[PDB]
This record gives sequence, C-alpha cells and structure tokens, in this order.
Amino acid sequence: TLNGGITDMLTELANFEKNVSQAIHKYNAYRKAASVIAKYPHKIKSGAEAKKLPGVGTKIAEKIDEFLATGKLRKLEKIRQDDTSSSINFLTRVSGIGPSAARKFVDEGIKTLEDLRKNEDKLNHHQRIGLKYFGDFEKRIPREEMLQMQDIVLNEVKKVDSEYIATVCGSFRRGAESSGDMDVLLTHPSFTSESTKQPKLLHQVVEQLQKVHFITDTLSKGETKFMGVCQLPSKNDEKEYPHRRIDIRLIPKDQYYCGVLYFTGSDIFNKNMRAHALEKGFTINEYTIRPLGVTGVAGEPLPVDSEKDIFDYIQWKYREPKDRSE
DNA sequence: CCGACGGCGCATCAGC
DNA sequence: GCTGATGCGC
DNA sequence: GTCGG
Ligand SMILES: Nc1ncnc2c1ncn2[C@H]1C[C@H](O)[C@@H](COP(=O)(O)CP(=O)(O)OP(=O)(O)O)O1
Ligand SMILES: [Mn+2]
Ligand SMILES: [Mn+2]
Ligand SMILES: [Mn+2]
Ligand SMILES: [Mn+2]
Ligand SMILES: [Mn+2]
Ligand SMILES: [Mn+2]
Ligand SMILES: [Mn+2]
Ligand code: NA
Ligand code: NA
Ligand code: NA
Ligand code: NA
Ligand code: NA
Ligand code: NA
Repeated sequence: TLNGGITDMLTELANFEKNVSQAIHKYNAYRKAASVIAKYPHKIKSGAEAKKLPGVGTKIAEKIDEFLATGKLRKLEKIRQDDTSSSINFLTRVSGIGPSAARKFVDEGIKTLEDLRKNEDKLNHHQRIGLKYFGDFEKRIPREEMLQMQDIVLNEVKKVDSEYIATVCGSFRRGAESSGDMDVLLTHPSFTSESTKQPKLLHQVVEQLQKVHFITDTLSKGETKFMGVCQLPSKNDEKEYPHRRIDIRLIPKDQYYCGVLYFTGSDIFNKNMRAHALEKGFTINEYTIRPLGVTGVAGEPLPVDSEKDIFDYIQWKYREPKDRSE
C-alpha cells in the first residue's frame, strides 16, 4: 500500500457519508476514489497527481493536499469529535442496525453497547444476534479456519444429496489470507431457470448444517437465500472458536458462472464490470449477461459455461479471482 | 452546468 | 389480521 | 463527489 494513508482517509469519509449523511452515492464516490488510488503504482505526492485518476475530483484532490501537508484531515477530526456522528458510526457496527435505526436510537439516547443492552427489548431478532456477537463479527477469519469450514459445508451438503454443488466464494475464492465471512454458492440439477420451484432445496442443506451444530443462528432464511451465524467445532476443553457470519445462496444451475463471478466479487469489481459491460452493449447481473437492443430492451440470456466467457463478451482481459480484489 | 450512479431477497411494522 | 412501505445487507 | 453529456 503505497497510498494507505490516503485510502484509509477516503474510506472513513465513505463510511461517514453512508452511516451519518445517508448519502449512498457520496459513499460510493469515496470508495471509487479509494479503489482507483489503491491500484495506482506510484506514491501520490499531491492532489493534482491523484486528480488525474478517474473518480478523484476537485474535492478529493483538495482533501488529499491537506492530508499530505498536515498528516490529518480537519473534516474527519470534527466528525470524530461530534457526539451524534460518532454514536451513529459506532452503532452501525452492529449487524442489523443500519443508518436509520442508528439515527433513531441516538435521538433517543441509545448510543453505546451498554445502551443497546439496556434497551434490548427495542431490538429485533437480527439486531439482538448482532449485539450478542458484536466482538466475534468484527474478528477476521484466518484462511486456515475457512478451509476447515469449507470441508464441513461441502461434506454436510454431500450428505443431504451427492448432486448438490457448494462453492465457497467471496474474498475466500479471491485467495484472501483471511475473510470477513463465508459465502456459499449452492446449486442442484433439479433447480434451473425453468424447473418449477423445488421446495426446501436450501432448507435441507441449512437444516443439516444446523443438525451438526455448525449453524448456530438464523438472521434471514428463504427459498434461495440464507444469512446466519456458524461456528467451527471446539475440540473438547479448549477455547471456543469465534462465531462467524455465513451467507448461502441457492441459484439456478444454468446460471452458475454468472453467479460465481458475482458472488466472488469483489463488490467494486462487480460495479466496474457491470458499468464496463454497459459500454460494450451488454447488461450483467448475478444471473445472466444480456445484450442491449438498439432501443434499450435487454435481449435474451446469452450462453455461459465459464467465467472467462463473460470476460470475452465484454472484451475484457480475463482475470483470476485473486485479481478481482478492487 | 445537471443528474446518473444496481437492484433485489428477506424481515419488520405502521397504517388500516 | 393483512399488506404496502421501508430497512437492512450485499 | 464525480464525470459525461
Ligand atoms: N453492493 C454489492 N454490489 C455488487 N456485488 C456485491 C455487493 N456486495 C457484495 N457483492 C458481492 C461481491 C463480493 O465478493 C461478494 C461477497 O460479499 P461480502 O459482503 O461477503 C464481502 P467479501 O468480498 O466476501 O469479502 P469479505 O470482507 O467478506 O471477506 O458479494
Ligand atoms: Mn506511471
Ligand atoms: Mn447529523
Ligand atoms: Mn449509557
Ligand atoms: Mn464474504
Ligand atoms: Mn457475505
Ligand atoms: Mn470501461
Ligand atoms: Mn451537482
Ligand atoms: Na479525476
Ligand atoms: Na459524549
Ligand atoms: Na450494521
Ligand atoms: Na463483512
Ligand atoms: Na400496531
Ligand atoms: Na407484504
């Protein structure tokens, strides 16, 4: 990280616009600048130098000038000191508490962990779990633990049915040394863009994972998407492992590669690829890649049998997962 | 200069 | 009791 | 906040 100082500043500014100002587009503007700067191979020595990069405009070049000259940013100091900004920023660290709830609680005097505890009755099931594992969720997951988790999921899935295919994606697939969570992409021959809805395809797998006490809690659960909490088995007398966030998505089999691309990310990568795909006349989502008509109507789903196929369609140089960390 | 910047599955609950 | 509205996360 | 239109 030749420009870690600057990108950290841009990221903190982004979380502020998202959590406090509730301006999702400023949030995204800051992350775009941070991302583009993180890819720049030279140590930025001024705002004008950074200004050349797409995503970095007048205001960010100015903020960059102050940071290099002073080593800090006045705007961020004010933010850090402000009681409301700081409280809301802290509360959003709880899974289940977004910008709205955080602002709502603070206006009522609930601004700290203790307060959430005191007013637990006011929290919904998701927020209560988030409070319960506040520390655990902020811990990173060592890749070694991820592998152990990967073995258990594929194995338990296999038990339900040998034709299920579970693929760990997200940062893990990108080869990360550690991950914030575990993202599982699931498929089965019986569920395709046609099929006719197969009831409990995800339920069975979720159910099994709960059976062996791997999944300890549920945040959300439907026919195609599961968000929960899981935990590696604890030897016997040793220290329990930290509880971990787990997301599982069941997608149609014939849409596997678009799904793998999407769920492998990174998020910014997805944003980039989709915008680029539009420049080339295509429209991509997590399920398909379609050409855009002369008028604007999206055509039919094009065939895809590898991630590389998608890169080919948009004339982009294929990039291995480890290179999609933008 | 102004306005697009992605869109959706799931849970909750205000308004009736 | 129901559902349209909104939040949340990704 | 930024950039293309
Ligand atoms: N807002 C968004 N728009 C488009 N795509 C988005 C997205 N948020 C997440 N994604 C996609 C790409 C991520 O690799 C993938 C996993 O989503 P994720 O939130 O688990 C983050 P990950 O990249 O796994 O790193 P880590 O911090 O969890 O270890 O989901
Ligand atoms: Mn150069
Ligand atoms: Mn405020
Ligand atoms: Mn207090
Ligand atoms: Mn992840
Ligand atoms: Mn995830
Ligand atoms: Mn492009
Ligand atoms: Mn403007
Ligand atoms: Na620029
Ligand atoms: Na205070
Ligand atoms: Na949160
Ligand atoms: Na995360
Ligand atoms: Na009521
Ligand atoms: Na409804």
